[PDB]
Order: sequence, then structure tokens, then C-alpha cells
Amino acid sequence: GAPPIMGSSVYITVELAIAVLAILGNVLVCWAVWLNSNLQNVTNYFVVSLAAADILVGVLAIPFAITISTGFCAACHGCLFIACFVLVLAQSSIFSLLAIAIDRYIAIAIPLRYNGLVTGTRAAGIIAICWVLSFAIGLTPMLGWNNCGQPKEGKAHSQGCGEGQVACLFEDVVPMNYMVYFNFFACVLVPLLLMLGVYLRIFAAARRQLADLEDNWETLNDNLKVIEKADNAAQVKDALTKMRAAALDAQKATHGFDILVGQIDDALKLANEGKVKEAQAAAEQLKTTRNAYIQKYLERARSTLQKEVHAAKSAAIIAGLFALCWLPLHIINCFTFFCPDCSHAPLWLMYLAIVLAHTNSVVNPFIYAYRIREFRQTFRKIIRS
Ligand SMILES: CC(C)CCC[C@@H](C)[C@H]1CC[C@H]2[C@@H]3CC=C4C[C@@H](O)CC[C@]4(C)[C@H]3CC[C@]12C
Ligand SMILES: CC(C)CCC[C@@H](C)[C@H]1CC[C@H]2[C@@H]3CC=C4C[C@@H](O)CC[C@]4(C)[C@H]3CC[C@]12C
Ligand SMILES: CC(C)CCC[C@@H](C)[C@H]1CC[C@H]2[C@@H]3CC=C4C[C@@H](O)CC[C@]4(C)[C@H]3CC[C@]12C
Ligand SMILES: COc1ccc(N2CCOCC2)c2sc(NC(=O)N3CCC(C)(O)CC3)nc12
Ligand SMILES: CCCCCCCC/C=C/CCCCCCCC(=O)OC[C@H](O)CO
Ligand SMILES: CCCCCCCC/C=C\CCCCCCCC(=O)OC[C@H](O)CO
Ligand SMILES: CCCCCCCC/C=C\CCCCCCCC(=O)O
Ligand SMILES: CCCCCCCC/C=C\CCCCCCCC(=O)O
Ligand code: NA
Repeated sequence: GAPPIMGSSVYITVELAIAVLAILGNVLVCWAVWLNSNLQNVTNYFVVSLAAADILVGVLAIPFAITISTGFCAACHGCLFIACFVLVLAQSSIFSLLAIAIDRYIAIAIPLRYNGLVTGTRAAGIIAICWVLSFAIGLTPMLGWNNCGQPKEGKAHSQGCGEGQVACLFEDVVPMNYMVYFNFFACVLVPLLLMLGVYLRIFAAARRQLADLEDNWETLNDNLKVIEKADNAAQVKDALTKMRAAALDAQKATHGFDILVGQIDDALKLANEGKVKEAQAAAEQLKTTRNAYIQKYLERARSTLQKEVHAAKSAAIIAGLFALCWLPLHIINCFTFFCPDCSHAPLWLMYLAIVLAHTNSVVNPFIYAYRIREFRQTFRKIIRS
């Protein structure tokens, strides 16, 4: 058989290439948030909490993965920490991803009291609590749910491990039922589905508001084309009482309205006196008020919704890339567990799956750089100076 040092050289160098990209790219994220005050908000705090996980992936987790690739002798609980620490960072990433989506829902759903609800110092507390839980979840094997009780003594003596030591291998110390049932199903798969459900609600609530706003603009123009051809002298009272509610229904969304509703009740009084031809003249004052004031609100509020949807889509790419990079490893675990008769995945595909999961730590800085204008210009200034 070919020497394992040669095949490891490709894996180790590709691993070291990723760690350099992971650290550099995400230090740039934190650096941009520490400087540009316009990026300092609750959403980007979870982003920095996310980048910090990715930095630690390159600083500690990737070096660990290289060390296990050797199969070095070590005490079981020590090896158990090397093999599990990446689960802590990966769990921290999920909590950060779920926080980002929930924050975006709160902003798109109830924007009126978002500033009072989502606080800067409350996010710091949530981030802290999520990091503590991530150590608890990721280091659960160290609490007893491990295979240190039944070591492979034959593999340990084959490689000359000392007393109380074992050949360090992820599958040899971490039980596959923890990985599939506890880690993947409950602490990875369910939160991603919940995340997916939140994003469905955001895009639905966004699409509805964008419709809800235009139905007022259609009711305001259609009723403006009904008043000037009315058989009954008080028929326009129907189209004016409905426009008063439609103007207030759009005024509750987000000076020119007091001019609009003021002209509304002016033509409404002329409908209570049967003067149809004179209210029809007063009903055309609204056309001038609409073009100068109301249409601008429609366009500003349609632009703000679009900017939130775009920011909602940008965060959704991040969570989607997370699943794309980690699912292969999780599914590989699902086959080994649920099918002891199947052929176990070769070592080259494993390394491929492992490298794929580490690459997720490099793609987050390129997304903000390509999809967020404020992040992009801050990234350039840091490098230019
Ligand atoms: C501030 C940062 C860098 C601290 C990093 C701590 C890391 C590098 C330390 C903390 C605990 C350590 C482990 C504790 C126990 C053992 C068992 C021993 O037989 C082999 C080394 C091994 C597996 C250690 C490897 C290094 C280790 C994982
Ligand atoms: C949103 C999606 C990706 C959810 C994840 C789907 C996962 C959990 C599904 C999709 C394909 C499934 C695998 C398909 C094939 C086999 C081989 C069979 O002998 C045992 C079950 C096993 C190993 C399945 C385990 C569960 C599995 C990995
Ligand atoms: C989820 C999206 C990104 C697709 C990712 C591709 C992954 C999930 C696919 C591509 C190749 C697949 C592997 C091909 C070969 C084997 C050997 C077999 O005995 C068990 C299943 C296993 C280990 C498959 C697991 C799933 C697999 C790793
Ligand atoms: C998402 O789950 C994992 C996360 C992280 C790791 N790493 C730990 C640190 O070092 C790098 C790898 C691993 S390793 C792994 N499965 C594994 O080793 N198996 C033995 C061979 C097999 C074909 O039977 C399949 C099962 N799953 C994971
Ligand atoms: C805003 C920044 C906030 C930063 C907040 C960082 C706090 C992280 C602390 C986690 C400790 C919780 C660990 C819980 C589980 C530990 C189990 C364990 O480590 O057991 C090892 C044992 O000694 C082997 O024999
Ligand atoms: C900025 C700070 C960054 C800090 C970055 C730290 C990187 C640590 C990574 C791997 C160390 C793994 C340590 C374990 C590897 C050696 C264990 C060993 O050689 O064991 C011999 C055996 O016990 C004979 O019987
Ligand atoms: C900014 C800090 C960067 C830290 C980089 C650390 C580099 C670690 C890379 C490789 C270390 C691998 C250790 C050797 C594995 C065990 C070999 C053996 O004992 O047989
Ligand atoms: C290890 C499995 C998971 C363990 C879950 C139980 C521990 C976490 C449960 C609840 C913590 C909720 C955080 C409450 C912080 C109080 C904030 C405050 O002081 O206002
Ligand atoms: Na990550």
C-alpha cells in the first residue's frame, strides 16, 4: 500500500490553506464591525459571534483535525476533547444563524417596537448563553456518553500506546448514536428546519406587506376614477368614506396625509348637502396632493421593504451554505449508523467531506462583501489603509 504520509500531505495542506482563509476573512468581519459604527447593530453582533466561531475553527479546530489524522496515542478524554471541540463551534454557529433569522423576522413583522424589543445589551447576553450551551451540547461525550469504557486495546497496542492511552480516532471515541440522534437530528437538523420556517414567514410577511401597500394605492386611484361619474348625488359619499379609511390604513403603516385626509373630508361635507357637482370639483384636489406627497411615501416604503428582503435573502444564503457544507458529513454518519452492512465511505471522500465542512468558515466574509454595500466599502478602506 502507498505511504499514508503522501496522501496526508494533500489533506494537511488543503486544511492549512482553509485555516489561513478562515482567520483572515473573519478577522476582517470583526474589524469592520469594530470600526464602522453603521455596522454596529444587534444583527451584526451575531455576525461577529459567527465569525468568532469561524476564527476558532482555523485557530484550533483545523489543527485538531490534522492531529487526529495521524492517529496519535493519547488518553481517551483528552482525545475526546480534540474530536469534539469542533461540535462546540458548529453548535455555536447554529445558534447564531437562528438568532439572525429571528432578528430579521422581528424587524419585518413588528418594526414599530423593534427598537424597544431587540436591545444591544440583551443580544450580548443571548450570545453568551448560546456559547455556554454550545460547550454543553458539543462536549456532551465528555460527560459520559462516549466509548472510553470499551477501548480498542488491540489498536492501542498495535501502535504502542502507553497505559491508559488509546489510538485517537473520532469514530473510536465518539458513539455514532450521539452523532446521529443527539448532534445531527436534535441539535442541527431541527434548528435548521426551524430556521427554514422563520425565513418562510419573513418572505411571506414581506410579500404580503408589498401587496398590502399597493392595494391602498389601487383603492386610492380606483375610487378617484369613480367619483367623477356618479349617478346618485351622494354616490361619491361611498367612494369618499372608503378613501378616508384607505388613507388612514396606509398612514398607520409608516404632513402630506393631513393635507390628503383634510381634502377628503372637504369633499365629504359637500356630499352631506347633496351638492354633487361641487364635491366632484373638490375631489380632484386629491390628484395634486397624491402626486407630490403620497406617491413618494409609496415609493419610499416599497424601497425600504425591498432592502429588508434583500438583507433577509443575504442571511438566508449564509444558513443555506452552512447546511450544504455540513450535511455530507452528517449523512455519512447516518449510513455508518443505520446500515452496518453497507460499504463505509472511503478515506478520500471522508477528507473531502471534512474539508467541505471547514470551507463554510471561509464563505461568510465573501457573502457580506458581495451582498452588503456597507460591509464592502469598509473592507476596502481597511485594506487601502
Ligand atoms: C488558549 C488555547 C490555545 C488553549 C488550547 C488548549 C488545548 C490545545 C489543550 C487543552 C486540553 C489539551 C488536551 C488534554 C489531554 C490530552 C491527553 C494527552 O495524552 C494528549 C494531549 C491531550 C489531547 C491534550 C491536547 C491539547 C489540549 C486539547
Ligand atoms: C432536509 C434533509 C436534508 C434532511 C436530512 C435527510 C437525512 C436525515 C436522510 C436523507 C437520506 C437518508 C439515508 C438514505 C439511505 C440510508 C440507507 C439505509 O440502509 C439506512 C438509512 C439511511 C442511512 C438514510 C438515513 C437518513 C438520511 C441520511
Ligand atoms: C447534500 C448535498 C450537498 C449532496 C452532498 C453529497 C453527499 C450527501 C453524497 C455524495 C456521495 C455520497 C456517498 C457515496 C458513497 C457512499 C458509500 C455507501 O456505502 C454509503 C453512502 C455513501 C457514504 C454516500 C453518502 C452520501 C454522499 C456523501
Ligand atoms: C458532522 O460529524 C462530524 C463532525 C466532525 C468530525 N471531525 C472531528 C474532528 O476531526 C475531523 C473530523 C467528524 S468525523 C465523522 N465520522 C467518522 O469519522 N466516521 C468513521 C468513518 C465512517 C465512514 O464510518 C463514517 C463515520 N463525523 C464527523
Ligand atoms: C460575549 C462573549 C461571551 C463569551 C462566553 C464564553 C463562555 C464559554 C464557557 C463555557 C463553559 C461551559 C462548559 C459546560 C460543559 C463543560 C464540560 C467539560 O468541559 O468537562 C471536561 C472534563 O474535565 C473532562 O474530564
Ligand atoms: C493564538 C494561539 C493559538 C494556539 C494554537 C494551538 C494549536 C494546538 C493544536 C494542536 C495541538 C495538539 C496537542 C496534542 C498533540 C501532541 C500529543 C502527543 O504528541 O502525544 C504523545 C503520546 O502521548 C505519546 O505517548
Ligand atoms: C495563530 C495560531 C496558529 C496556530 C497554528 C498551529 C499549527 C498546528 C499544525 C499542525 C500541528 C500538528 C501536530 C502533529 C500531530 C501529531 C504528530 C504525532 O505526535 O505523531
Ligand atoms: C445540556 C442540555 C441543555 C440544558 C438546558 C438547561 C440550561 C439552559 C436553560 C435555561 C437558561 C435560560 C437563560 C436565562 C438567563 C436569565 C437572564 C436574566 O438574568 O435576566
Ligand atoms: Na463554522
